[PDB]
Amino acid sequence: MKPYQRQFIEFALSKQVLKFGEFTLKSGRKSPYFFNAGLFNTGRDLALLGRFYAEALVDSGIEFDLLFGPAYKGIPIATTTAVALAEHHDLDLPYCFNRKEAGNLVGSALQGRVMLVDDVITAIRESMEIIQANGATLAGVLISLDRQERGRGEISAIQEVERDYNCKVISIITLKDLIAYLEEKPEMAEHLAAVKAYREEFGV
Amino acid sequence: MKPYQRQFIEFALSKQVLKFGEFTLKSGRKSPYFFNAGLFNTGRDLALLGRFYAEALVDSGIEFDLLFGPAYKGIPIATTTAVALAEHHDLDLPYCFNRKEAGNLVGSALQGRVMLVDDVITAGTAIRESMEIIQANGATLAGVLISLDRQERGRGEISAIQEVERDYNCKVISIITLKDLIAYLEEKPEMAEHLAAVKAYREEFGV
Repeated sequence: MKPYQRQFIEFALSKQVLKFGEFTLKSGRKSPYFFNAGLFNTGRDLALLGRFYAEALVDSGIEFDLLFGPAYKGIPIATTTAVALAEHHDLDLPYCFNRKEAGNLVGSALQGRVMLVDDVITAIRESMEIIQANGATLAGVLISLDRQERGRGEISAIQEVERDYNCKVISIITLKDLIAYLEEKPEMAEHLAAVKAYREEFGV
Repeated sequence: MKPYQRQFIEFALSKQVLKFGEFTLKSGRKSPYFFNAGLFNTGRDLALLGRFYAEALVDSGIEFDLLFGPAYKGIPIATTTAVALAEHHDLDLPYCFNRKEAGNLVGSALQGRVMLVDDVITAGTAIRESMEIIQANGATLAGVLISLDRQERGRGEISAIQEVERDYNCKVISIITLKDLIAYLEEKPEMAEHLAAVKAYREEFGV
């Protein structure tokens, strides 16, 4: 994997954003790992989070004119990603985010090719409606982890977003990266087996 | 003024946040200048803005445990200020913000001495909302930090910042004040007409 992907995994583990064990997802599915970015809740966590998103954006090669953060979780993420692009990649991007009621936008004018940044896709439909109503284009959606598993139907929730809004979704890391990481850790052999078994049953 | 205050004024001028001209405020007053912090609307703007807030906070000497940003405009301000404190001041601070309606909170637990950060303020429903949340959670308000204190009368005899302070016995600090804008305009011949207009406005409305 790329260095920023390895570092993001280690960062998430250290803050217990990423945890391996026996969990139940929103759906009710039994899952061998959990990812919850809410525990990125200090200035240092925010600083690093923005650098990871910024590195994933530059790595993707996608062209975009504006960074959009969905209310509410997307607002700090877009802010720190925009800072990191300016400080560490010499890229000065307009940013924008929505209010859930009234206009309904904060930041730069919503125009051009829009990169949406958010924590996960299991807020997004609401922000997509705003981007379309303003006549802007979707350059992409960047989230932290692509779990690469079926949603309620046969395709993943990410694939459903891609289909419904004709946009590419990219991620900082994927389930494949988690598995590659766990292969290097002998003490995590038990978790690796459980993750591979989960992928066999629910993976796409 | 301190160097970071002069640099903040230069920054606001460069991004058209600070404009000298003819304007009408929300109160109908006719002002010789306007300050619209919403025009700090790019990543580089956000990066620098956080660094100026962080410098004003450290320079204040006020001790605090958590940064709170009121929804919505305070959320990016608290975020970039927290980033700047961690990256440029070796200070790793919890942050928190509210959701406007179902208080409903995002981030670290709301407790300890809270520094509220926003772009501007005024005694009213918005600020009273943030303060009730802070007190409801059993936290202490260490202060409020804003970008510019216009130092002009509200509808009473005190300024909007004094209203917030005197009505709620809290400390408000600012990156710059009207006094600093006047000091910046001095001995710049190309701004002489604006200096006189600002000074005239202050004589009429300044507190």
